[PDB]
Amino acid sequence: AAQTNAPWGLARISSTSPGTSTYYYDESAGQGSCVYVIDTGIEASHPEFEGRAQMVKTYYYSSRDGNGHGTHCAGTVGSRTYGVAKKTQLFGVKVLDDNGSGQYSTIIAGMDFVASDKNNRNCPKGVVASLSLGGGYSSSVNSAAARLQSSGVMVAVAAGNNNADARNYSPASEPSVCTVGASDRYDRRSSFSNYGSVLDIFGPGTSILSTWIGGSTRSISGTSMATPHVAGLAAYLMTLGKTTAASACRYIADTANKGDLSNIPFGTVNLLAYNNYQA
Ligand SMILES: [Ca+2]
Ligand SMILES: [Hg+2]
Ligand SMILES: [Hg+2]
Repeated sequence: AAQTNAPWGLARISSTSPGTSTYYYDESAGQGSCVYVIDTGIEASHPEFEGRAQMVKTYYYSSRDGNGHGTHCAGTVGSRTYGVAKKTQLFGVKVLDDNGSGQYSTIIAGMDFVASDKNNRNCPKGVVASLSLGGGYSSSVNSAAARLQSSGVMVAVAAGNNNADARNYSPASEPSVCTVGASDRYDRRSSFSNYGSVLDIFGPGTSILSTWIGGSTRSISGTSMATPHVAGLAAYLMTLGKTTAASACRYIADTANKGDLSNIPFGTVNLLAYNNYQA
């Protein structure tokens, strides 16, 4: 299939070269897989989700996304127009408050929750978890991510927006998970993107158009925007049977666009998510 005039990030992900505008992809579009979006929540009622989204857990008074970025993230994962895996199932887990904040304790609980909950869902093709959040190093937060990963869920997490080494950030510093850095339209590392040996891959994260609360759309930037591209790509490949939850991150890196990025400091991988689609 082909999506003309797609958002830059989607096109990038299906091209060996920057500057294209069509998103090529397999019609299967991730049907059969499930992506948990651990964020501020999801405006499930957004027409872009086509009823493929559901809230399954909140740690606050309401299950609603009063922030928007959670909706944005989910959109990049599997919205009709803005998503990578256009036919995936989305489950929102509200660990962050309407201000976009959350306590380590809550975030951990949210991870333990997905590990369990997945057992009651029908996701024949696999389970993914997308975590566009983080903070200062914590061994417990890291540990929670590792458990989730070991439970059979493909865990994708943002590298952080400090323009620093991701080693001092959690759950970014957890080696067993998939740490995602940001890239811009010109194949440059995103100015704010964290880097370091702990990163596994880069995805598009500068000026990302996607869904927003109130049934609208919005373009924002961050390693937070890149993460969902990877989570989406993972769901997509899983339904294709190319890879499993345990080896997805490595499969993505193996098959990535190599050496295309600029502004990549020595010691950081130079790999860009790539779907390798061939009509
Ligand atoms: Ca890793
Ligand atoms: Hg987000
Ligand atoms: Hg987002």
